[PDB]
Amino acid sequence: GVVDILKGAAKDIAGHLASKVMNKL
Repeated sequence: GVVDILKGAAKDIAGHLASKVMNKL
C-alpha cells in the first residue's frame, strides 16, 4: 500500500497548508 501511503501522506502536509488560506476567511 506504498502508493496508497504516499498520496495519503501528502494530505498530512497540505493539512497545515490548506489551513493558512482557510485561516484568512
